[PDB]
Amino acid sequence: RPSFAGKEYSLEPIDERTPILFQWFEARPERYEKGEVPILNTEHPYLSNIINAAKIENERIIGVLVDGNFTYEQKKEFLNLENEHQNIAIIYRADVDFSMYDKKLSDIYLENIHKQESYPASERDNYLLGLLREELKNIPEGKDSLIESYAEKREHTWFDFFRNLAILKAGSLFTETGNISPCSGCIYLDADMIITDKLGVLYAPDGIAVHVDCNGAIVVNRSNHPALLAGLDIMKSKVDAHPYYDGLGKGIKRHFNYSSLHNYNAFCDFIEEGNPGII
Repeated sequence: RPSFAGKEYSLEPIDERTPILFQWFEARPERYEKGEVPILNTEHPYLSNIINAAKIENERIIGVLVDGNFTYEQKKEFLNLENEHQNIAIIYRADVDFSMYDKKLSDIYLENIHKQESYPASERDNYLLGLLREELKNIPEGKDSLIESYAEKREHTWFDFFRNLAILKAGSLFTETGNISPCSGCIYLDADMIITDKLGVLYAPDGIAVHVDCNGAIVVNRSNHPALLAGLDIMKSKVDAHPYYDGLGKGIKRHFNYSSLHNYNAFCDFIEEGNPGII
């Protein structure tokens, strides 16, 4: 049985019923010519990979979590794609309930402000405290929300933050639209990946495996997997908190009790996600 940091874990299976999830967060949808689904499809055949995956895995649902200021015409191009390939679900980030994961931005800053203020004045770190208080004061009115603050960003931490939250939701991300249980896992794939014939059943230590760093893939055997909740917990306590490096990497590392005493190549070997069907 799989083991790491001295502790043993079961190799949990991920059903052939498990949905597959892609993500496309588009900061300039107005660059796409009229009549095209606003997913990059050049050199980078992301829209083709997604369509191909839904072709191959005919017994699964292939979701694409999308976000960006898409026009009426682009939204109708999405519905046309759903109507062609009838196992592709286009899920808009703004229609998803993420409320169970949120936390006020002010409480994250306040908890860190209080932590720094509790050191004796000779060690206090007043420059950091000045940076923290300025961030607390500049929280926009009515947007005192960890999730809302990432919803309005438009660079790659926008994508990264909601990738983590989508995999937390896993099966429940699909069922809360309109087969799959809210408690089932998901297979998250980067859009640059090509499936070459079906995946079958997957196996993951403690129900999670990843092909990512700390061509990505994350697989979980259930929603609200504890290794992703560990990363959420860092997003809720650490002001800097990068969604990828902290919300994904450090979280999964902390869940498995990884430390500087361990070998990253051993950890990687232990958590790795590989399949011969995925190029």
